[PDB]
Amino acid sequence: VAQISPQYPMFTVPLPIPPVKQPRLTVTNPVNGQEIWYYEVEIKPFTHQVYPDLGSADLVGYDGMSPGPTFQVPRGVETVVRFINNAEAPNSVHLHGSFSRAAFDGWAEDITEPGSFKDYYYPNRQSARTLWYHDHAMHITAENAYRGQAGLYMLTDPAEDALNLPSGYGEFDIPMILTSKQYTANGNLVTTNGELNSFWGDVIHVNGQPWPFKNVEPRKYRFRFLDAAVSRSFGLYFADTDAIDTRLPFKVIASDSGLLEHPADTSLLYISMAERYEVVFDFSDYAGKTIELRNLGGSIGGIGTDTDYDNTDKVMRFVVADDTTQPDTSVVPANLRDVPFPSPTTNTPRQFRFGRTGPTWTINGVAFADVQNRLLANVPVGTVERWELINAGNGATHPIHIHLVDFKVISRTSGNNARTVMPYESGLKDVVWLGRRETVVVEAHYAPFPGVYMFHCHNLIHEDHDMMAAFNATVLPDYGYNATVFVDPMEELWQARPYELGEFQAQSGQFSVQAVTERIQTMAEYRPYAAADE
Ligand SMILES: *[C@@H]1O[C@H](CO)[C@@H](O[C@@H]2O[C@H](CO)[C@@H](O[C@@H]3O[C@H](CO)[C@@H](O)[C@H](O)[C@@H]3O)[C@H](O)[C@H]2NC(C)=O)[C@H](O)[C@H]1NC(C)=O
Ligand SMILES: *[C@@H]1O[C@H](CO)[C@@H](O[C@@H]2O[C@H](CO)[C@@H](O[C@@H]3O[C@H](CO)[C@@H](O)[C@H](O)[C@@H]3O)[C@H](O)[C@H]2NC(C)=O)[C@H](O)[C@H]1NC(C)=O
Ligand SMILES: [Cu+2]
Ligand SMILES: [Cu+2]
Ligand SMILES: [Cu+2]
Ligand SMILES: [Cu+2]
Ligand SMILES: [K+]
Ligand code: NA
Repeated sequence: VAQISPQYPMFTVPLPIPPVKQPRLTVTNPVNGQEIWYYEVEIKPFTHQVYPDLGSADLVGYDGMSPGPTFQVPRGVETVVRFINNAEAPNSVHLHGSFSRAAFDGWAEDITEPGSFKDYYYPNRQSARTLWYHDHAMHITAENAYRGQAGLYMLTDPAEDALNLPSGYGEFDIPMILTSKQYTANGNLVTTNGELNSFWGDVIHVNGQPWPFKNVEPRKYRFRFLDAAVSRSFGLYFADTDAIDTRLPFKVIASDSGLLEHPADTSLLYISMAERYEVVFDFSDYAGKTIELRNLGGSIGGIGTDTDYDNTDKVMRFVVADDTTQPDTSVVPANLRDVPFPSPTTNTPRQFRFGRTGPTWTINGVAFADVQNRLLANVPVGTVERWELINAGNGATHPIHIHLVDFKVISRTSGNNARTVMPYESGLKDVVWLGRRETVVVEAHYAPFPGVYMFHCHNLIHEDHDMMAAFNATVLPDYGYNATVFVDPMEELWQARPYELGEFQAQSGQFSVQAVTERIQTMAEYRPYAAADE
């Protein structure tokens, strides 16, 4: 249907690459003698000139940019991030893909008010993967994410680096953060506020830029796809502009939780909100050609319900040079890793129905606001469970996300006989797309940390109104590991604290080296991640 947003100069602006975020300090952990990397991120308003001949757009971002800066963290290095609210509305930061403790996970009620900060303590122990950090504040997640609060967080491993995949952040390893928004006649954003169905957007962005281009050499690139959109799901394919409907082969090498067992040879990649897939595309057969990254129409080929607009079939263009300036020393091995699948279970699956209760998006008829009814499962730590995730309806779709865990996709059924499990769903995931009339069974090890955690649809409009619930990963009273201060996301020890902007700017008072060192060393003495030690 007709584009609503003003006409944009398609494929004229280079793909931006978010800068790498550097830590301010390293603090010695008195428990293990190891360095903890400490970072400061300032959430603040800013403007950006999106449309060259109109006015600017009003954004609110991590470090006053969108996307937020990219984290690059080696496995085995703990991190503390001080997220400072210098904005207009509350925030709650979630590191999506991290088995963080409950009070460091972005629980939707665990908010930071403007004029406060919160210290988040992250483990960085899981398999190498593409994580992302984003806002999660109750009922305002869609607008906070839409206006800029999302960024990438790469967890690295020298063992994965030994596979010799295309490498170098911004060189041959390229972030591909997808969003879908709508602009006013004078080039500002159309707010998501008021939307209760879905906010599709008619302008496709990569790394915050509408319909960009990038100059590439005729060789292999690693692309890290993230769907950070409010409500748009995608069916991605590549085509030569000389044959714009002919899909070009590529390889999927990783899903939400890390590498697949083997690369999946693919010409069409379904990707829904909060999913990450890493692709290697080989431009060597396309020297001197322009390759367009495109998006399926027909509501993602009948899997979705999304509205399609005049230019939502287009993502970006790659302009391929005639030769390389350096040899392509990269490869995609046929064997990537032994995926650490959970033990199979015989426990009858738990059922969760994603639908509506009057106008509200619900789980088993419950809204997250309903404190009394929203705790839908008690799961003893160490248990494996199958969850049967049911979309009975034809009128919407739901990418379901479970915090804490990685899971195996066991099965997909479709009431439209449309598809089953996709080859790139063969590994470990933390989001799974329930297309029209789809039921998916997932299998997860509820481990290794006890606490109250969220699960929800990741369509941010559904999520806010109000399709989210909780589970409790439970332990007995003789379980140790300081569990009594780590199970409750609202535990007073880990709450947000007020700050004065002068002290932040001067790096004085509670931002002094001495004050930060004492705070982080005190936090480290509680040993939040010890139950994951190997
Ligand atoms: C989620 O699960 C955790 C358990 O993994 C629940 O925490 C446990 O709650 C019980 C009952 O409140 C606590 O036992 C109580 O201890 C107090 C203090 O000694 C005592 O006065 C009571 O008679 C009772 O024995 C237990 O200590 C606590 N465990 C931990 C590790 O903190 C938690 O309540 C569940 N959360 C929700 C929201 O249901
Ligand atoms: C659970 O969390 C508590 C509280 O953070 C941990 O207890 C703390 O353990 C630290 C060691 O990191 C104790 O510090 C000690 O200070 C004394 C001097 O006062 C010094 O001689 C020792 O060498 C050490 O530095 C700290 O006092 C202690 N605090 C309390 C209130 O007990 C505890 O280890 C954690 N337990 C687990 C199972 O994680
Ligand atoms: Cu998320
Ligand atoms: Cu998450
Ligand atoms: Cu949904
Ligand atoms: Cu969540
Ligand atoms: K140090
Ligand atoms: Na595979």
